[PDB]
Amino acid sequence: TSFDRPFEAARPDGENPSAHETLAEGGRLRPEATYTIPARQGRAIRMAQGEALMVINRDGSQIGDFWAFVEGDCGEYLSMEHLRPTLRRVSPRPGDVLVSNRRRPILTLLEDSSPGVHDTLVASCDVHRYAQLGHEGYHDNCTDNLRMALGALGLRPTTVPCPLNLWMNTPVVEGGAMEWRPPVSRRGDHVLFRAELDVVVVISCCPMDLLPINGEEAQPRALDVRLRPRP
Amino acid sequence: TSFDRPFEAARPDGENPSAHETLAEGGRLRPEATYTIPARQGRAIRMAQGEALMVINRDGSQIGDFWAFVEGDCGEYLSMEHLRPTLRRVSPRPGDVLVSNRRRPILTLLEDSSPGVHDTLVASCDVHRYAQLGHEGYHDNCTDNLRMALGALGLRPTTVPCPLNLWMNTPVVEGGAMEWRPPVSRRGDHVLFRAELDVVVVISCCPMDLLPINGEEAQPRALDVRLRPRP
Ligand SMILES: [Cl-]
Ligand SMILES: [Cl-]
Ligand SMILES: [Mg+2]
Ligand SMILES: [Mg+2]
Ligand SMILES: [Zn+2]
Ligand SMILES: [Zn+2]
Repeated sequence: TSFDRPFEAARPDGENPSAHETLAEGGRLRPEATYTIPARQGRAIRMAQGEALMVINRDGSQIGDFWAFVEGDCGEYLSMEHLRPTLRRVSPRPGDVLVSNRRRPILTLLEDSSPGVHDTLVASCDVHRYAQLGHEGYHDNCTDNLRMALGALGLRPTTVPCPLNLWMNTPVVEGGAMEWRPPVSRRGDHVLFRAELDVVVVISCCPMDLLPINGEEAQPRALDVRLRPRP
Repeated sequence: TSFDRPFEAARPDGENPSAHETLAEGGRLRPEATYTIPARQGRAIRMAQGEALMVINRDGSQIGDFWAFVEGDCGEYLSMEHLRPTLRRVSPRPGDVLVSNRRRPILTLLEDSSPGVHDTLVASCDVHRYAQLGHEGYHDNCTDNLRMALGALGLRPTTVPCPLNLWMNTPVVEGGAMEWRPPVSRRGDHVLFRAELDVVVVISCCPMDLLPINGEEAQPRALDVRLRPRP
């Protein structure tokens, strides 16, 4: 879309199967069954309050862009800029209550088998990022994956929140620069979240494949999820 | 508003003179004249592409919450989570082009007479923050100031972006904690921004007055602004 036209948080800039495939009807997963979010794509997952969701780094080096919205109101969402002052920390650890843009609990991070490195600072990739990196034509991207995954449940975001970039390792070094590093996750590492409200979670398997880190571009792969019922 | 009702980015939670007073008609300041944004309040300022805006820490210790929106489209705005990966830095320095949520230039930071400490990580204060700190009844807050200042020009935001928290000194220390510190600004310190598009800037003189740092609460004071014409 030409920049003379207004920005539209809900409008995808292109298409992939995220527009039409859902993990299960209504995003309501069967409990204790593993589902796979394909490489380069996003999916939405409904959770009832008290349920838990495992997100598993299936192949070990993949970044997962993670969002959560209140059921019935995409205008209230897990909010990185509210998360940080509430915890007085840049990124969450197991036991931390993660808040919405109303500063109320929306999720609790319960487990993290990795060394605990994640990024809360960086926007989701989008077509403008790929154009800036030299790419010709459409590139799959996390912002479009969010839009499509929500759209497949009949939902439209009114803003694109900052993702929680699961397993992304971009530390801030002395002097204020952000330094690209490879992930420190390993195959099978997981995080576990508990829903503190009824929510819609969205996860995008980031398709970034144009940024050499330590001599090699990322190679987009899938992520696994598994829902645990409320006891 | 009860949390059973949806979040509304444009709806103020209370009132102060920001709802009805503007610095000048339409936010169009007379060039090279100093205007004062009162303590605890916000104001909107229109800028044409190529104009510059000085923001002056009138009394020296005040935090200014700063936003910018594209003229004609509050859905496109100066975006902290896009600013950071574009600069590969946590906070901007003079010479840095600051981008919108479309990753295009919206402002350039031209000058900063302070030591250069600002925060891009923390949400604007809101009624929920003050309730969490123990406050009874309405408290002035930056999120409401944003809403009111835009409303006084006939504008309604569709999301509350993260502010740039001018002169806020909350460094991230080894281990990942954020540490409260007093500002390092001095009386008369300024920043200068150039508009790279026609924009609406909003500045809130943060009314935070309940958080003791180094034994003393902040004491909200005013901020000064001055517009420079396009040469
Ligand atoms: Cl766009
Ligand atoms: Cl609210
Ligand atoms: Mg190679
Ligand atoms: Mg005292
Ligand atoms: Zn991505
Ligand atoms: Zn404030």
